[PDB]
Amino acid sequence: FMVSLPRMVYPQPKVLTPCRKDVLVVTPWLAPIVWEGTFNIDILNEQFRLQNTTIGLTVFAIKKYVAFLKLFLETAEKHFMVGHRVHYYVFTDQPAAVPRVTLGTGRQLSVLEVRAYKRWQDVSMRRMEMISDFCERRFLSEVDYLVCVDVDMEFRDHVGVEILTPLFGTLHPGFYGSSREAFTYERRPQSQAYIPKDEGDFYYLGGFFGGSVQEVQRLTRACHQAMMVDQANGIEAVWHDESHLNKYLLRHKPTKVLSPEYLWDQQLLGWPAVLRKLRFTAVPKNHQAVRNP
Ligand SMILES: O=c1ccn([C@@H]2O[C@H](COP(=O)(O)OP(=O)(O)O)[C@@H](O)[C@H]2O)c(=O)[nH]1
Ligand SMILES: OC[C@H]1O[C@@H](O)[C@H](O)[C@@H](O)[C@H]1O
Ligand SMILES: OC[C@H]1O[C@@H](O)[C@H](O)[C@@H](O)[C@H]1O
Ligand SMILES: [Mn+2]
Repeated sequence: FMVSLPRMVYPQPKVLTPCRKDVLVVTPWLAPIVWEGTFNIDILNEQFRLQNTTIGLTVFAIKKYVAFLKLFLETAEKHFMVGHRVHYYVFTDQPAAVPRVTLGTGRQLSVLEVRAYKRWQDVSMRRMEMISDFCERRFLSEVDYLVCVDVDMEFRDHVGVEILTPLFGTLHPGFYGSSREAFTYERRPQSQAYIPKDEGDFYYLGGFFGGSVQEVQRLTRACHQAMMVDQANGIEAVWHDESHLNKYLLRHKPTKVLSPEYLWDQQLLGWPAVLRKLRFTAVPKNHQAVRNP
């Protein structure tokens, strides 16, 4: 049950004036595409605070990637869901390496110890199993929504309740202007992740997705099961869990899509005029050095 909103004074939405004319702000299945200028965060904050919403944020910091946690968490404190209840879940093979970050009121952090796999591919792919294992009791009792992100990142601007919905993905910043045949979906029919050249709405990122706990448990269980079928068939998808996530979101359309505001790489892609804000961005790193002992 939802109580009434209070009286609020804010600018009138004008029907014959779009918020953004330069971008698609709604998918063909009527899911909002979240860009700056499309939402009044005061109305959304009211709606979600009246529900006492709790948001879980999952982040994996395995092996050398524990070095990214200090900046990730300190910037999360400045920018992620401030004013709302937040539960961080840090999955790591090194609990003693998790930095002591000071948190705002109504925010908590739990450290979940997990095993480390040797190959970066497996570390990244096995997040789906691990998230689904933890949905299956812990998340269901503790949070309303789960946001599942890469750790090699920092928040630079607001990331708030505008993203929350039963199921969301995020447009990969390398592909948002690309035609679908250029998307790097898995193209081998022998893989569970296979998408034909004439299918596909968007190219979503493996590094930022989420939803209600029920929908995120569905997605992560389905992706884990599909990866297991591929492993048994001796095939590993071209972009690993990202490829499986794209297949899942093609067949189970998300109820919001985040614009590339929400996962950008300024070093590789700069700051185009269509991005009014860069909210969550890649930390530069050396793949070969950071992924291997
Ligand atoms: O040795 C590793 C490799 C990967 N990851 C986790 O897997 C995510 C995806 O890997 P990565 O960020 O290397 O992929 P990229 O964004 O560089 O393509 C990382 O953010 C970490 O959460 C990890 O913790 N340790
Ligand atoms: O083509 C898909 C790939 O795009 C690259 O830019 C990115 O580094 C990869 O992680 C993967 O998403
Ligand atoms: O190579 C697979 C990786 O691709 C990246 O683009 C994505 O942000 C990571 O989360 C992981 O899915
Ligand atoms: Mn990453």
